[PDB]
This record gives sequence, C-alpha cells and structure tokens, in this order.
Amino acid sequence: ASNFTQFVLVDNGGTGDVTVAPSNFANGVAEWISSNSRSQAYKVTCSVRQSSAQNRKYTIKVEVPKVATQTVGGVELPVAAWRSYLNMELTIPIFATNSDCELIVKAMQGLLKDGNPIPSAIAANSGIY
Amino acid sequence: ASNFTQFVLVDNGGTGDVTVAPSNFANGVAEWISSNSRSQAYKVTCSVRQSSAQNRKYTIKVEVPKVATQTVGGVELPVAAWRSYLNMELTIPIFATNSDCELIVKAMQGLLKDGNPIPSAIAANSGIY
Amino acid sequence: ASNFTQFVLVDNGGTGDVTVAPSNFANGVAEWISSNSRSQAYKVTCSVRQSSAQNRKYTIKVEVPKVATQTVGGVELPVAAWRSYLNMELTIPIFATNSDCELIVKAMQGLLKDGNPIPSAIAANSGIY
Amino acid sequence: ASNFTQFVLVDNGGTGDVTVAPSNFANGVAEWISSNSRSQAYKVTCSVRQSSAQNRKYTIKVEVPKVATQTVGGVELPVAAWRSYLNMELTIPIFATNSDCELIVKAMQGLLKDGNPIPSAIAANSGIY
Amino acid sequence: ASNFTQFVLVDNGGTGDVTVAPSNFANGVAEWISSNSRSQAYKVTCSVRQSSAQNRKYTIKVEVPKVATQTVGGVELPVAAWRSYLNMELTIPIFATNSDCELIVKAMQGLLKDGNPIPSAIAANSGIY
Amino acid sequence: ASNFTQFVLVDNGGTGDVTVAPSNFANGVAEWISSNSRSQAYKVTCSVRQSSAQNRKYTIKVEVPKVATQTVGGVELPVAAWRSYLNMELTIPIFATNSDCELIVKAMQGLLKDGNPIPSAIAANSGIY
RNA sequence: UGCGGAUCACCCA
RNA sequence: UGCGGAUCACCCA
RNA sequence: UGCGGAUCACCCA
RNA sequence: UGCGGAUCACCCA
Repeated sequence: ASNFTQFVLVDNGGTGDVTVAPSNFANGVAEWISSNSRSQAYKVTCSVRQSSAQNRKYTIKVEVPKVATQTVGGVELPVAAWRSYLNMELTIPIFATNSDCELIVKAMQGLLKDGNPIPSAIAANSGIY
Repeated sequence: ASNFTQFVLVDNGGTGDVTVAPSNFANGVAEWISSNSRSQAYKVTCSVRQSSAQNRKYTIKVEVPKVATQTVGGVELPVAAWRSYLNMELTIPIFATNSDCELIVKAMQGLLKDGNPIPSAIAANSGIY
Repeated sequence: ASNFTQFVLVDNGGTGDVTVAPSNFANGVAEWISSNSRSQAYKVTCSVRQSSAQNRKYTIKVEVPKVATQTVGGVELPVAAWRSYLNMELTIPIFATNSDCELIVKAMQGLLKDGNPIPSAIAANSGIY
Repeated sequence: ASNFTQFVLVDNGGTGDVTVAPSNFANGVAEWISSNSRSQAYKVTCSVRQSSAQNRKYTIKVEVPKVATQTVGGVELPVAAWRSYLNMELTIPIFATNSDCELIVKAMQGLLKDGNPIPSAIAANSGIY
Repeated sequence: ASNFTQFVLVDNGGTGDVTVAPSNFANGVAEWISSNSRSQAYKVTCSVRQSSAQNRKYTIKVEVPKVATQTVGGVELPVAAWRSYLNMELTIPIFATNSDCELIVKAMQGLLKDGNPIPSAIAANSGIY
Repeated sequence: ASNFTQFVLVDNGGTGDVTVAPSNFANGVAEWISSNSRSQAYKVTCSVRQSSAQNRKYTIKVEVPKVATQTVGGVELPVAAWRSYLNMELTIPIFATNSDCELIVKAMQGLLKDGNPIPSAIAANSGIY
C-alpha cells in the first residue's frame, strides 16, 4: 500500500475526465497535477502537521484552471486565463479515533453532495437565501 | 428558489443520519446546526463576498464533534479535545460562468470521494506515504 | 525490494498482537502507527542522514501507550502520564560494510533479549542492583 | 538476585559469541565490557534517573568496535579502527505498571527482530522506502 | 505509487550490476546510495525547483567511486581512491507539455547512446577530433 | 579517424529523427547543430580541459527547441517559442583508465534508461515522490 | 526541548 | 487567532 | 550568468 | 565551491 496514487479529480462519466497523478513529495507536501504543461495544469497539494501538543492539521489545496492559448510577442503559448483556488485546513484533535475521523470525511462529502445548499449556491453564482 | 433549507450532512443510509437545519442568518452568514447542545453539535456556516476586484470568495466552516466515549448532553472539557474544525475558502475569479462553477464543484466532490487519497488518509489518522 | 511495509511491533503469539502500518513519509521520515487514535497509538519513526563526514546516523523514535486502566477512544490527560518515549540514535562510521552493520544489529537484539539485565530491569520498574 | 549479571551481547550460535560482563557501577552508571583490552572492548552502560516529578528515564549506551592492530612509533598496539555508538533514552511515566513496562520491552524486541523494516535497512546500508 | 525506488545505475549483464537504493529525501533532495561501505558507495541525488517565473530546474548529481583499500599504520579501511563527479542541470519552461518533456529525455538518451561522439570520447580519455 | 561527425540526437523510429551535424570547432569547443533555420535548431556543444592538476573536466551542453512561427506586423519568421537547456559537467581524475571511464559512461546511460526514477520524473513534469 | 554534533556518561543551541 | 489578501506551500494585521 | 575550481547540494568572479 | 539565476560557452555570491 501507499495512498499516494492517482485519482479522478473531475468526473465527467469516463469522457473528458480530469485525472490527477502523483508528481512531487518534496518538503512534506504531497503534490498531484494533471497531464498538461505546468502552466495549464490542475494542481492538488496535501500536507499534515502536528500543529500543537494535542492537534494535527491537514492543509489541502486545489487549483482549477481556465485553459487558454495566448499570443505573447507574436508567439502562441499554452497558458491559464485565470485559476480558481480552494484552500482548506482541517484541525483534528489527537484524541479522535479512526471512527471519529470517518465521521469528518462523511460530513465533507455530504456538505458538497449534489442538490445540497452550498454546492447549489456555488454552481449558480449566488449566496445562501 | 430559496436554498437555505435543512440537509443531510452525515449520511449513514437512513439509520443514524445527521441532519443539519438552518439556525442563524446574522450578517449574511448562514448557519446550520444539528439537534444537540452547541458544544456537541455539527455546525456549518457559509458566506460569499467580493474579496477583491477580480475575485469572489466563499468561506465555508464546518465543526464536527468527537463521538467516541462522548456523554450526550454532558460537559466535556477542554473544548479543543472534543471538536474538529474544517476551514474552506474558495476563490472564484469574476469571469467564471455557471459552467465554470459547476466544474469547480465537481473537482471538490472528486477530491473527497471514497477511495481517493485525501479522504482515505484523513479517515486512517494518516498522511501521505 | 521496498522495505516500508507493515510489521508486528508487539508480538503476543498471534492473539493480541499489535501491528504497526505505514502512515507517513513526509521529509524522508518514515512513520508507522497502530490502528488507534493518535493519542493512544503505538508510533515508530525512522530516518537516516550523514551526520558528519565520518558518520551516518539512524534516528529511531518509538511511542508506547500506557494500557492499564485505559479507556479506548477516550480523552486522557495529561498526555505525559499516558505515554512512554523511546529515543534511539545509531551512529555508524562510513567504513562499516554490510557485515559490520549486521553485527551491530545482532548487538542490539542481544541487548534486548528476554532474560538479559536491561530488559528485565525495565520490565520490573527497576534499575541495576 | 541481582540483575547485574553477564549476558551475551552478540550471539553467533555459541562460536565467536561476544559476551559482556559487569565491570563498574561507580556514579550510578552500570557498566559491562567484553574480555578485551579497554581499547578494543565492547561496552554497555545503563543508568536510571527520576527525570521529573512524574517521569523516570533510562539511558542506555552500546559501543561496537572494529578491532585492529596499529603500529604507533614502530610498535604494535591493540586498538579500534573505529566504533559504532548506540544511544537510547527511554522515558516512562511513574504511572506505568509492571505490565505496562513489559509492553515497552516487547515493542523494542519486535522493532529489532530479524526481517522487519528497521533492522533490514540498517543491515543493508540503506534507508526506508 | 512512488518513483523514489531502487534502480540499476550500472548494468553489467546480470551480475556485476551496481544497484543504487533510496537513502534520504530531506529538504527536497532525493538521495540514492549503493550498498556496503558508504565510503566506497555510488551516490545519486536529484532535486527540482522553480528557478524563475517560467522555469523549473532539475539538479542531478552522480558519483562514481574507484574502490580501494587504504592502509595507514597497519590499519586498513575500505575507501575510494578517488571519485568521478557528474553534475547536470536541466531547465524546462512551464509551457512544456508531457510530449515536449519526453523529447527532452530522448535527446538526453541519444546524446549518450553507445557509438555517438560524446560517450566515445569520454570512454577513451579523449576529446573531440 | 574523427569523432566530430554527424549523429542522431533524438531517435524517433526511422523518420522524425533529429540529426545534429558538426558546425564549428573554435577554441576547443565542438559544436553540433541540426539542419534548417538556425533559430529553430537543436544545439550540442562539448569541450574538455585540465581543470586542476589531477582532474580533466568535460563540459557538455544541449538545447532542445520548441519550434514555432512568430508573426509581427504580418511578417512571419521561424523561431523557437522557448528552449530547454541541458548543462552537464563531468570531472574525471587522471588516474582513471579506459576501463574506469567505460564504467562512468555506463553509469550515465543507466541513470537515464527508460523506466528509471530520473528520466520518468522529467518525462512527466514531476519530481521525486 | 533539538529527527543538533562527537573521539561517546561529553559538547552546542 | 482574522468569516484579512493573493498572481496561491506566499503576504498582512 | 562563467566552456570558473572542488575533497562535490560547497566555494569563487 | 552554490541542490545560485539566465534569453545559455554568459552573469551573480
């Protein structure tokens, strides 16, 4: 085993699926990027740290690019029109058991499930009301 | 088309499900809490704002209780030993269309799907290896 | 020929054995933990480095939980009253061959074998007399 | 009884076994050395100390020599090409019972058992991977 | 998945092969060492970094030792009579796709294929003529 | 005899092959360029020198271009969108025989063989992990 | 306290 | 610590 | 940045 | 000497 495996970041039913693969582990930061030039790649980074005597903190980062082709100095280059950045920090007490942590994962999955308040608002460019 | 309604945060397949219901809306910050004491409740807050000229930023906070050896309705100190904190900040450039935002949501769902690296590590009290 | 695999740390003869499994690899420091909450888990970390021009140094750390009167999955404070810490540092001159290193390992196994002075004293809450 | 007895440090099946014997107890440090000149001897030292109000700390040291014969000033002397040094510190809480301490000993024996990750890496001059 | 694994550095048929194994990955620098005496070992290190806004730079190092036995005063140690030092730096713009990178690799493998100008000169203590 | 000849730098089956040819050998620096527009050409240079009393040092350079067409004001020129820069230095003591040099070459060819750690990382825009 | 160092019951921060 | 900011493993209070 | 040096992740202009 | 930078046989400490 090694959980540092590749996974499907954006699922579009097998056709046009954004897949992300292990690309770096330097400095304790696990990194994943899609098969693109470094300038147009989806990027995911993860790191864990004992943030205190009784706490552990996960720091996760996701970068979603809007791929474009730009003409700089009369030449064509693969670039990113802009990027969207997700930054999350999860602080878990050292007292949390394996079942306690599964409860945290389930909460995050239910938070972002299709049809629920938050993903509905984000997908429509609105707030909660 | 109001989206501030109750939803299932922790789905255990109908039996043992955790439901979170609207509980506050002070200052545009929508809040949802489970039916517990606030020291043991599941909490979710969400707010959107124009962080700058080029971006909008969603701030989602989630609080999850440590359930193992928990005494329902009891006083458990210190507070930090019994709660986990999730802090999410999504930055979306003002040029993102509904389609772009939908993709960004799929990426978040993909990052947390069962079997993937990040959720598997969190659930096993691990990092990447 | 990968050696970062799970192993039996505490052998009780098949029944009641404690298994430690790979859990982290941030910064070359390999980590193994038992299936518990991190406050009650068995932990093992290991790293090697060129401490100086003439030597290499292995740093092995082991954390063992106090099990008597322990409440599985519970919050036990203070942390120092419930854990034992083992700190090992092995310095091997760069001239040591595989044979030399094997002898050094046998010496460590010999020092801790059942019936010998050091382990017998540790197990009886004693010193030398 | 008196656990200050001689033991077999390096076991080679009865032939070429490095045996170590009680040689000193001055200043609370128990010492053992093999039957060699003090310059080529295997050395083991052990001491216990109440390192705090609620902690006890064992300090163990093992020295494995690479015996050689050197010619200084035209004369032959028994000496050590180089030495390997093992330094360990075990901190145990005063609350650990006799059964709790046996668990610590078992962990150290299982840590160094033939075929496991750590002794495998050390014996082959590599790291964990 | 992991690429910080053991690999054959020098291929001499089936036996006589020099194999290098992971030894350390501290501060973004991956290190590989061959077995036995560190003093006579082959060394391979690798690191990547963002050298500028548009460039990522690989820094690869290889050390080939000339195995020998030193003798001073009658004491003999395994050493390296001398070492050959390979030092390479590879700069690749961030607009390079996985296809462009594969070509850069083919170029490196071709520059050193048996029979070509450069490896021939090196193999014969020669230069170009 | 001469080793300042034409050779295949990038091998793509039988056709698509990049061939580099001698172009200049001024001041102890041998240079090889691929055919057509110098602006989109592959470049390879090589030089040797006595860097110190006991060492001779090779300095090899390779340039991989990203063929493109520039357009400014309507005039179009063949250019290189960008270039990948390989820079290597190989130091070899004067005591190295033709046999020792052949090993150094095998080590270089092995470091870059398909499948091994380093060429794989480079080919996938990755680092070590 | 140090996954700081050593010629190893000493030295350093 | 911030429901502070970013060009996103960095910056600010 | 050096077709600058090394005992090779350091040092020099 | 740099796991220092480059538009790459140059430039920096």
